Amino acid sequence: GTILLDLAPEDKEYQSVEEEMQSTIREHRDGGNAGGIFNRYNVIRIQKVVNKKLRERFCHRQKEVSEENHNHHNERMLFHGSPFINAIIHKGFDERHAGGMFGAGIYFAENSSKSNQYVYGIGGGTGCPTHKDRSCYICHRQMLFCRVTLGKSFLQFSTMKMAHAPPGHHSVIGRPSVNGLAYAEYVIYRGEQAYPEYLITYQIMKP
Ligand SMILES: Cn1ncnc1[C@H]1c2n[nH]c(=O)c3cc(F)cc(c23)N[C@@H]1c1ccc(F)cc1
Ligand SMILES: [Zn+2]
Repeated sequence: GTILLDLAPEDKEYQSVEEEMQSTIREHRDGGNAGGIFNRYNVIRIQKVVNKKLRERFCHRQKEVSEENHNHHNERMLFHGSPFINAIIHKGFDERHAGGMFGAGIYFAENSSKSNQYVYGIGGGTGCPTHKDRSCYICHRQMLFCRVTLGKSFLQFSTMKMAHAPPGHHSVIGRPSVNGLAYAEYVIYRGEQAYPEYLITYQIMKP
């Protein structure tokens, strides 16, 4: 099954992942309601996720997408927050579990703070299980930093609800715009198009 390999804080790989997590924090339109109020995280640990079966499905799909995109799979490393991270690291992403702006897909953010708004559910739900606080500064949260095969992407500023990527395409990118999205989002419609590469355990920090 799945093996988690702990990254040391002195490793350049650990440092690269933390830097991407910290530097992509942005100012949210809800004032912190969903994800909590913070300017930085406290990273507890970063683990590499190893799953032979998930890797095989991912690599198989990556080759199909590369062939349909002029031999370029076009991967991006993107964040994913979910109260179901334990199932994802064992079973992978599953599009069958997909109100989304781009329809029935699997969603990722390039801004870690956007994925953080989803760690405890839509709008943060009732927050951490122990204290029922969306802004809990004690409980450890988890998010994934994933390899996402975008292939030939379809870029949009406004909502476009679909069941699958458009013909010939492999993903949908929602870009920010005035009167549109605040931050980008990336959507795939096949679970095998993402690999949950890193598992980050963290706390948000009180300003
Ligand atoms: C609530 N939910 N369930 C599965 N995926 C999600 C959300 C989501 N989860 N996780 C992320 O990191 C994320 C990063 C984004 F840029 C954008 C996202 C998400 N939108 C998703 C969304 C929001 C409302 C909705 F009705 C359906 C889907
Ligand atoms: Zn708590």
